[PDB]
Amino acid sequence: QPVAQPTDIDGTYTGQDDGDRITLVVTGTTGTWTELESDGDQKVKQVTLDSANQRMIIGDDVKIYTVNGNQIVVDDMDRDPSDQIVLTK
Amino acid sequence: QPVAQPTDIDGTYTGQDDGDRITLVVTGTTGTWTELESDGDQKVKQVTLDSANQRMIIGDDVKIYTVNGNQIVVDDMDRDPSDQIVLTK
Ligand SMILES: [Ca+2]
Ligand SMILES: [Ca+2]
Ligand SMILES: [Ca+2]
Ligand SMILES: [Ca+2]
Ligand SMILES: [Ca+2]
Ligand SMILES: [Ca+2]
Ligand SMILES: [Ca+2]
Ligand SMILES: [Ca+2]
Repeated sequence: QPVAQPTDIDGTYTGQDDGDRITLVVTGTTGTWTELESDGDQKVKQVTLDSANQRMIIGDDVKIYTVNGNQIVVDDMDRDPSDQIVLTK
Repeated sequence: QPVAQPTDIDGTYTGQDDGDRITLVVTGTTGTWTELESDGDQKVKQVTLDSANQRMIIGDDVKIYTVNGNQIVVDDMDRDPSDQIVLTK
Protein backbone atom coordinates (compact mmCIF):
# COMPACT_ATOMS: atom_id res chain seq x y z
CA GLN A 1 0.00 0.00 0.00
CA PRO A 2 1.00 3.71 -0.04
CA VAL A 3 0.92 5.39 3.37
CA ALA A 4 1.65 9.12 3.70
CA GLN A 5 4.56 10.05 5.95
CA PRO A 6 5.06 12.96 8.36
CA THR A 7 6.49 15.96 6.54
CA ASP A 8 8.70 17.30 9.38
CA ILE A 9 11.55 14.86 9.82
CA ASP A 10 14.64 17.10 9.77
CA GLY A 11 17.64 15.43 11.35
CA THR A 12 20.61 13.19 10.93
CA TYR A 13 19.86 9.48 10.98
CA THR A 14 22.44 6.75 11.04
CA GLY A 15 22.66 3.06 10.47
CA GLN A 16 24.47 0.19 8.70
CA ASP A 17 24.02 -1.53 5.32
CA ASP A 18 26.20 -4.34 3.93
CA GLY A 19 29.05 -3.32 6.26
CA ASP A 20 28.92 0.39 5.37
CA ARG A 21 27.87 3.11 7.77
CA ILE A 22 24.94 5.14 6.32
CA THR A 23 24.25 8.74 7.28
CA LEU A 24 21.00 10.34 6.09
CA VAL A 25 20.63 14.10 6.59
CA VAL A 26 17.10 15.38 6.01
CA THR A 27 16.39 19.02 5.30
CA GLY A 28 12.75 19.66 4.52
CA THR A 29 11.80 17.46 1.51
CA THR A 30 15.38 16.81 0.45
CA GLY A 31 18.49 15.22 1.91
CA THR A 32 21.79 13.50 1.44
CA TRP A 33 22.68 9.86 1.81
CA THR A 34 26.31 9.12 2.70
CA GLU A 35 27.89 5.64 2.70
CA LEU A 36 31.18 5.08 4.53
CA GLU A 37 33.11 2.25 2.92
CA SER A 38 35.70 -0.04 4.48
CA ASP A 39 38.72 1.77 2.92
CA GLY A 40 37.37 5.05 4.42
CA ASP A 41 36.01 6.48 1.17
CA GLN A 42 32.52 7.87 1.14
CA LYS A 43 29.83 7.82 -1.50
CA VAL A 44 27.36 10.68 -1.31
CA LYS A 45 23.95 10.60 -2.99
CA GLN A 46 21.23 13.32 -3.16
CA VAL A 47 17.82 12.42 -1.72
CA THR A 48 14.28 13.60 -2.37
CA LEU A 49 11.46 12.72 -0.04
CA ASP A 50 7.90 12.29 -1.42
CA SER A 51 5.93 12.23 1.77
CA ALA A 52 2.44 11.72 0.28
CA ASN A 53 3.48 8.61 -1.68
CA GLN A 54 6.05 7.34 0.81
CA ARG A 55 8.86 7.45 -1.81
CA MET A 56 12.53 8.16 -1.08
CA ILE A 57 14.62 8.71 -4.18
CA ILE A 58 18.34 8.11 -3.44
CA GLY A 59 20.38 9.27 -6.39
CA ASP A 60 18.08 7.66 -9.01
CA ASP A 61 17.03 4.57 -6.97
CA VAL A 62 13.49 4.56 -5.76
CA LYS A 63 12.81 3.38 -2.21
CA ILE A 64 9.94 3.25 0.19
CA TYR A 65 10.36 4.95 3.58
CA THR A 66 8.47 4.69 6.84
CA VAL A 67 8.91 7.23 9.69
CA ASN A 68 8.70 5.89 13.28
CA GLY A 69 9.68 8.82 15.48
CA ASN A 70 13.47 9.01 15.41
CA GLN A 71 13.58 5.90 13.28
CA ILE A 72 13.38 5.82 9.47
CA VAL A 73 12.97 2.46 7.83
CA VAL A 74 14.06 2.30 4.18
CA ASP A 75 12.75 -0.51 1.95
CA ASP A 76 13.13 -1.73 -1.64
CA MET A 77 9.98 -1.35 -3.70
CA ASP A 78 9.35 -5.13 -3.38
CA ARG A 79 10.07 -4.72 0.38
CA ASP A 80 12.65 -7.59 0.23
CA PRO A 81 13.55 -7.66 3.95
CA SER A 82 17.08 -8.84 2.96
CA ASP A 83 17.46 -5.23 1.71
CA GLN A 84 15.73 -3.21 4.49
CA ILE A 85 17.80 -0.43 6.12
CA VAL A 86 17.05 1.00 9.55
CA LEU A 87 18.27 4.48 10.39
CA THR A 88 17.95 6.27 13.71
CA LYS A 89 18.62 9.73 15.11
CA GLN B 1 -9.41 4.29 18.89
CA PRO B 2 -6.03 3.37 20.47
CA VAL B 3 -3.09 3.52 18.08
CA ALA B 4 0.39 2.47 19.24
CA GLN B 5 3.10 5.12 18.97
CA PRO B 6 6.78 4.87 18.05
CA THR B 7 8.88 4.12 21.11
CA ASP B 8 11.99 6.16 20.15
CA ILE B 9 11.04 9.81 20.38
CA ASP B 10 13.82 11.30 22.51
CA GLY B 11 14.08 15.05 22.08
CA THR B 12 12.94 18.46 23.14
CA TYR B 13 9.64 19.59 21.67
CA THR B 14 8.19 23.04 22.01
CA GLY B 15 4.92 24.79 21.50
CA GLN B 16 2.27 27.13 22.97
CA ASP B 17 -0.86 26.57 25.09
CA ASP B 18 -3.17 29.29 26.43
CA GLY B 19 -0.37 31.87 26.09
CA ASP B 20 2.27 29.75 27.87
CA ARG B 21 5.32 28.30 26.18
CA ILE B 22 5.44 24.49 26.64
CA THR B 23 8.67 22.50 26.58
CA LEU B 24 8.45 18.70 26.53
CA VAL B 25 11.69 16.77 27.05
CA VAL B 26 11.40 13.06 26.28
CA THR B 27 13.90 10.55 27.62
CA GLY B 28 12.95 6.99 26.78
CA THR B 29 9.44 6.35 28.21
CA THR B 30 9.51 9.32 30.56
CA GLY B 31 9.81 13.08 30.31
CA THR B 32 9.17 16.50 31.72
CA TRP B 33 6.59 19.06 30.76
CA THR B 34 7.50 22.70 31.47
CA GLU B 35 5.09 25.65 31.17
CA LEU B 36 6.47 29.18 31.00
CA GLU B 37 3.97 31.64 32.41
CA SER B 38 3.58 35.34 31.62
CA ASP B 39 5.29 36.54 34.85
CA GLY B 40 8.30 34.32 33.95
CA ASP B 41 7.57 31.56 36.46
CA GLN B 42 7.64 27.99 35.27
CA LYS B 43 5.55 25.00 36.23
CA VAL B 44 7.27 21.65 35.76
CA LYS B 45 5.37 18.36 35.57
CA GLN B 46 6.72 14.77 35.26
CA VAL B 47 5.60 12.78 32.21
CA THR B 48 5.19 9.08 31.47
CA LEU B 49 4.67 7.83 27.96
CA ASP B 50 2.58 4.68 27.34
CA SER B 51 3.40 4.00 23.75
CA ALA B 52 1.22 0.89 23.22
CA ASN B 53 -1.96 2.65 24.44
CA GLN B 54 -1.08 6.12 23.17
CA ARG B 55 -1.33 7.63 26.69
CA MET B 56 0.72 10.57 27.98
CA ILE B 57 0.39 11.14 31.70
CA ILE B 58 1.38 14.73 32.63
CA GLY B 59 1.60 15.01 36.37
CA ASP B 60 -1.66 13.09 37.03
CA ASP B 61 -3.60 14.27 33.93
CA VAL B 62 -4.14 11.68 31.28
CA LYS B 63 -3.69 12.71 27.65
CA ILE B 64 -3.57 11.09 24.28
CA TYR B 65 -0.46 11.64 22.13
CA THR B 66 0.25 11.15 18.46
CA VAL B 67 3.81 11.16 17.03
CA ASN B 68 4.29 12.67 13.53
CA GLY B 69 8.04 12.75 13.00
CA ASN B 70 9.34 15.80 14.87
CA GLN B 71 5.80 16.72 15.79
CA ILE B 72 3.91 15.47 18.86
CA VAL B 73 0.23 16.23 19.05
CA VAL B 74 -1.26 16.14 22.56
CA ASP B 75 -5.03 15.72 23.00
CA ASP B 76 -7.58 15.55 25.82
CA MET B 77 -9.19 12.15 26.20
CA ASP B 78 -12.38 13.50 24.52
CA ARG B 79 -10.07 15.01 21.84
CA ASP B 80 -11.74 18.46 22.31
CA PRO B 81 -9.80 20.34 19.59
CA SER B 82 -10.16 23.53 21.70
CA ASP B 83 -7.62 21.79 23.98
CA GLN B 84 -5.18 20.22 21.45
CA ILE B 85 -1.48 21.11 21.87
CA VAL B 86 1.07 20.82 19.07
CA LEU B 87 4.72 20.45 19.96
CA THR B 88 7.65 20.31 17.55
CA LYS B 89 11.38 19.66 17.71
CA1 LIG C 1 12.61 21.75 12.24
CA1 LIG D 1 36.57 3.02 -2.46
CA1 LIG E 1 14.59 -7.21 -4.45
CA1 LIG F 1 22.02 -5.81 1.41
CA1 LIG G 1 18.21 8.16 20.87
CA1 LIG H 1 3.18 32.58 38.73
CA1 LIG I 1 -12.99 18.51 27.23
CA1 LIG J 1 -6.84 25.76 26.17
